[PDB]
Amino acid sequence: DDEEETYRLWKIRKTIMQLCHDRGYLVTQDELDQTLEEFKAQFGDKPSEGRPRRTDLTVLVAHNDDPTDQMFVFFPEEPKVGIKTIKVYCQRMQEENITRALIVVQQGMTPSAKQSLVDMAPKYILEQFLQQELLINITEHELVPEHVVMTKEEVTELLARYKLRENQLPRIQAGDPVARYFGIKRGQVVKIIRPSETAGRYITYRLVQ
DNA sequence: CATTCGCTCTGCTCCTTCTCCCATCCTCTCGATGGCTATGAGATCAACT
Repeated sequence: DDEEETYRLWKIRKTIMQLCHDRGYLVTQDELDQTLEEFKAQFGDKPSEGRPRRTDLTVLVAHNDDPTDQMFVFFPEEPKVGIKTIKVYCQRMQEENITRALIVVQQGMTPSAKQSLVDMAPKYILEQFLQQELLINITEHELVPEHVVMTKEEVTELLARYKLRENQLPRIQAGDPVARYFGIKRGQVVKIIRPSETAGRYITYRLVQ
């Protein structure tokens, strides 16, 4: 029971570190490859005993390109997170001056909390993940090809090369599992590199909608 | 002043409802559809002078 919850927490942490590394936040190799017994050593083996508390699991990371661009990962203790908890995180983000955070929720989020993530979105970007959808890194699955988020300059070069408008690219939904993983917003473009049985390799581009 | 209570507002199911669609081309035969009589008033303007 605690042997199950500690395994879940470890897997979720591993996936979150992989996600942060793929978003380009500075993540050490040691924490990226931390084993289950090392997790038990650092945080504990009886989360029902409060060892760890899920408040202990919180992560803070900084971007490789700018040490002031920082992101939290929060693991709320309550199963169904309400607006009180979002307000607590908003306060903590305001005082630490952190604009991005991921909120990992065990069972869900209340309608009011969902709307509160929308209504603060320009200044503080809060994202919801279920813990279930973090128990496996979907980008390691064999059906999912390599996704690379493009820079604005690279999109301008793309559109200038093929002489096309953004609306002529094929789309990806902002709610797509992989778009959510990379955290890409409307109007960004993701380069996709996939093998092909007739050319050898093929690149395609999707505009987020 | 820490509840506590009551009241408004989503949003998640489970119906009922309703609207849409159902291979291509070609030949033949057969049935069915298949619509007053007549006398008056009376307005028009084509057309004679």
